[PDB]
Amino acid sequence: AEVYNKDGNKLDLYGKVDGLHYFSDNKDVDGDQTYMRLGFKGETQVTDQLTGYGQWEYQIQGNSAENENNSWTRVAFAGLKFQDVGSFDYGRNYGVVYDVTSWTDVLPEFGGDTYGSDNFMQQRGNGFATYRNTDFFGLVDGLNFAVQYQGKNGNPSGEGFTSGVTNNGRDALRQNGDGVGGSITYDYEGFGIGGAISSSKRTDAQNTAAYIGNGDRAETYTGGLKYDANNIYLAAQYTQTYNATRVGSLGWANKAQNFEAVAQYQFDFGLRPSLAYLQSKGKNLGRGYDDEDILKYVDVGATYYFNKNMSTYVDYKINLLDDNQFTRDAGINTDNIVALGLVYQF
Repeated sequence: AEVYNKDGNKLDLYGKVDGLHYFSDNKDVDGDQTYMRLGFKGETQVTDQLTGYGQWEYQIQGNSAENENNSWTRVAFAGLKFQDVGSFDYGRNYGVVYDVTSWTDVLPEFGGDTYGSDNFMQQRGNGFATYRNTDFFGLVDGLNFAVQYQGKNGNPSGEGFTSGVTNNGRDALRQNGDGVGGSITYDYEGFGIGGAISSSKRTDAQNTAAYIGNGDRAETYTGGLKYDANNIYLAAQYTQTYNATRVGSLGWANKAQNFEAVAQYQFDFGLRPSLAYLQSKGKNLGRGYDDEDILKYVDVGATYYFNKNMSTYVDYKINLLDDNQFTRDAGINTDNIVALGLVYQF
């Protein structure tokens, strides 16, 4: 909702409450999953060509008792945009690989989980410096590219570490050395085609015997396709990764091949059914694991839109992973899940 628009400054205050419940034989995901998100997007006109902006988004879980608080910052960044040249922003933001993979992250509840948060340059993460050029100086409609740098996020401070520390340090599964990446997308009418590449130094804390997938750098290569017209949405992405994909709590995959596909239709009366397939196939994993499925599921669901502010959905994760030693060791969910959600948003 735009709550302020005066003398060239605009402020949009937005959010949602998702009354949400999971049904699953897996009791670690089963039960109340209610949550809310809040955010703001602000923009200020500096000149006719130059605009400054900032965005912040926060998630607060609504499913805990009052003696605890489970909340986090999704994004927080400030930036400058110049008409027909580009933009730059810095902060917690999305990695440029997400420019392509976001195209299949459109499912009612699940999806978008061949990668995670704080996972090199694949999704949300800290310390992104992002440069973007839209429409190639305004001379090629629909063609966009981006180049991104990520600074090191290392070991926690004040915990007795003698190397690799940063002020905002964290556990090794969520660390990263310096990284660089890029994306190109082209959209003509309904069609879209895109590609992205990322390369991040891996830290010493990540390259210990306690984690599978030791390596100097984490690399990702992504291609994507999209069709979005005539009430039909189709998209697919394929990603090859090296020492970049987490294998639950075990560490990372030496190599992984990720694939996601989605098909959706929008009825006039407000119903939007969705069908999707995701898989992540790991190779040469180490410790005798060899080749294993990290993720494999079919997602069938539907959303009903009452209007732009109220909707309800059901999403059914038909989980094709089988319960074995590998998935047990990594703590990967192999059970089906049904989600039922009712969402108010502004």
